Amino acid sequence: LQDPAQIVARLEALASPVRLEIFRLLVEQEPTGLVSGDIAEHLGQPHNGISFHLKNLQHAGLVTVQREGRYQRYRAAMPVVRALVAYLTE
Amino acid sequence: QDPAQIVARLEALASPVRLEIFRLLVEQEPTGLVSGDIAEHLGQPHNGISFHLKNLQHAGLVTVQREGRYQRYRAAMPVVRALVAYLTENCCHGTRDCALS
Ligand SMILES: [As]
Ligand code: NA
Ligand code: NA
Ligand code: NA
Repeated sequence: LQDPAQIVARLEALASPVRLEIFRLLVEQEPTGLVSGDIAEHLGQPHNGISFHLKNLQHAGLVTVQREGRYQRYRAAMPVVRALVAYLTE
Repeated sequence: QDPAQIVARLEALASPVRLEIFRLLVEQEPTGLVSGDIAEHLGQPHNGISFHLKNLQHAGLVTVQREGRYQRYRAAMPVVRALVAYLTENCCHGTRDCALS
């Protein structure tokens, strides 16, 4: 049962060049993901703005933080991705 | 694919009523529906449903054919498949080595 309000918010989180780039970079970087500083470099964007965009994707569920002790890597949430693909094509 | 066409596609789908119309059309492949039937099923006035179909049509996510009184719409499933292949492209450093099925 997928909340259409959640699907909307995920598509809205994606419908921005910069958020789409972050997301697609994190898909390509599965399953280890990236520190937010490396995302910002791949984007040519200030690290602070990237942290905001990331929080927008994270609130929508499309990106999760993989934490090992204190060390945080952002990852695409592939389960939620696969569910989105199914919602739109199945 | 142009990135601007991709964002436009996501924008068209990020709309509750447009998403409901498009999922209905996906469900009704391959025959599609005339717009009046789409509005009647959703219990909405035709003027708003037609508008939202147009938006999906500009985005390329629906195809349209004349049939008198209304227009028959279909989901353009090759375009939607293309959108999801773009979102997943190069998964796992181009290997595609993770659960995508
Ligand atoms: As993968
Ligand atoms: Na991109
Ligand atoms: Na990742
Ligand atoms: Na259809």
